[PDB]
Amino acid sequence: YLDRKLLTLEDKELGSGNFGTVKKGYYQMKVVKTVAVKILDPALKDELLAEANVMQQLDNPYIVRMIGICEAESWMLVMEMAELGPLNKYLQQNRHVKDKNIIELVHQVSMGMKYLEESNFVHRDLAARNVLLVTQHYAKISDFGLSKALRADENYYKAQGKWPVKWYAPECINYYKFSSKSDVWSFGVLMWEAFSYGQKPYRGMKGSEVTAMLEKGERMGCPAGCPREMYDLMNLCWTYDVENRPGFAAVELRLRNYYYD
Ligand SMILES: Cc1ccc(-c2ncccc2OCc2ccccn2)cc1
Repeated sequence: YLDRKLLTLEDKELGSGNFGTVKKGYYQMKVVKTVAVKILDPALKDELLAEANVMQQLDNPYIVRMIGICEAESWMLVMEMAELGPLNKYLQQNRHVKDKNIIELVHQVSMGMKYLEESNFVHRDLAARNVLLVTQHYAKISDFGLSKALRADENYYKAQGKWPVKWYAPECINYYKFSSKSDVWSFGVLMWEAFSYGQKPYRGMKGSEVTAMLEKGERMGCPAGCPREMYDLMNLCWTYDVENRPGFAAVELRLRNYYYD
C-alpha cells in the first residue's frame, strides 16, 4: 500500500467516468515520479481491486504499469503516467501523423498483446480509447477492468455488464466466449480506428446491425491512406471462425516484418 503523504495530486481532472475521476499526480520514491490516479458501494471496490490484481501480475514495456494502491479520502489506483492520453483522441487532433508512425504504434500494441496472450490473460476491451501514448512513438495498453486471468486448464473465459459489441468477435456475441483470439478481432477494429485517425467503427449502426453485417461476410472498408498490407491484416483479424483466426504471435510477426521491410 502506498503512503498518502508521498502522493501529491493536481487540482483538475484529466478525465472522468462512472467510476469517478482520473487526476495527474506525483509520487515521491530522491526521484519523484509523475503518476495517473484513478480516484473513486462494494461494486466499484471489487472492480478497482480486480484491475489492480491483474496489473500487479503484468510486467511489460507496452502495458501501463501499476505503482500501487492508496487508501485515503478515497480509494486510489496509482499508475505510470501516459502523458499524451487516449490514442483515438490524439489522432482526432493530429492528422500529420504518418502511416509509418501509426504502424509503429499498432505493432507496439501487438507486442503488448503477444505478452498478454503468453501470460494467459484476456483483455476484453481492446480499443483505441484504451491505448494510451507515452510519446508519439510509444504506446501502452490500459484499462484492465474487464480483464481475466485464464485458468490453467482452459483457453477461454465464459462470461455471464458493459457490452461494446462493435469490438466483439462473433463467438463473444453468440456464445459469450472470450479468448486471446477474441482480443485479436478487437485488435483488428483497433487498427481500423488508428488508420482512420480516431473515427468510430461502424458509424450510425446499432449492435444488432453490426452483427448482421458481419454474418453476411461484410467488413469495414480500407481507411484513406491505409497501406494494403495493413488492411489485409485487419481482415485476417476479422476471420469469423475462431479456429482459423491468427493469434497475437502471428499478428505481431506480420506487423514486425512489414514495418522493417
Ligand atoms: C479514463 C481516462 C483515461 C485517460 C485520460 C487522460 N486524458 C488525457 C491525458 C492523460 C490521460 O490519462 C493518462 C493515463 C491514465 C491512466 C493510466 C495512465 N495514463 C483521462 C481519462
